[PDB]
Amino acid sequence: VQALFNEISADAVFVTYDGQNIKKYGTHLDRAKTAYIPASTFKIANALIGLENHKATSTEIFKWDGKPRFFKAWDKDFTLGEAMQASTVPVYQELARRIGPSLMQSELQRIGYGNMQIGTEVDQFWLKGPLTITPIQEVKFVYDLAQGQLPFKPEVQQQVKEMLYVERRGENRLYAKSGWGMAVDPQVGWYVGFVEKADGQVVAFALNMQMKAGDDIALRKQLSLDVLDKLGVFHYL
Ligand SMILES: *C(=O)[C@@H]([C@@H]1N=C(C(=O)O)[C@@H](S[C@@H]2CN[C@H](C(=O)N(C)C)C2)[C@@H]1C)[C@@H](C)O
Repeated sequence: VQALFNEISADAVFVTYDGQNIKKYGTHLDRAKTAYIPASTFKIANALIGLENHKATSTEIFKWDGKPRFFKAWDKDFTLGEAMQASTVPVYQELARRIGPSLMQSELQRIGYGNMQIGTEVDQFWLKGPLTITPIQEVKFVYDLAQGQLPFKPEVQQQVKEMLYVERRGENRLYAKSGWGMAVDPQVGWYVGFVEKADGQVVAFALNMQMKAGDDIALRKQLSLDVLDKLGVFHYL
């Protein structure tokens, strides 16, 4: 497992949380206490705040306006769950604008997300600062989501949970959200979520690593599933 991490030149940390103990793995363990921009992983909080404050529903279709977006994959209609797995930023920037800077700021402070700072721009704060979060805060945030213990309505947490559902492996279920912050130096890579194992135990996780332009998109998820197999949390099918 240690040999897996330094097989790359990757500066990475992998955090796990079972509700009582944080475990750290990787090449750079101090990354777990270091704050980084959430990037696309903020969509979890964005979706929670939007649904809790009745600014959107999990069945609403955010239609494309016809203007080309940063990726052509984003040039289509999305629900919030579809936009979550596609990481469709323009759909969640529209959600952030429905929420507004003052409610977004008060809600992120209410739930204690990261450093609870958003600045002035309601559709940019998670992509270039000032909002930052540590990987330990990320594992605990998504672990609380898995248990329905976040300061949100129970049906709201359930809806966002199903928005993160990415794989069923027998009676085991993987929930995850990827992130790549490219508008910061250095670039940050996230892979955050939890596994609902067949025995009933929940294990949250968060990969956090340095990234650069050449990196393959699939590397973060590959690395996380690799480690999860080695940990015994999520064995390959
Ligand atoms: C969020 O961190 C940024 C987005 N995160 C991405 C990522 O984690 O892959 C990409 S999404 C990109 C286009 N859709 C593809 C995809 O996820 N699938 C085909 C499943 C990859 C994007 C950089 C966002 C802030 O730009």
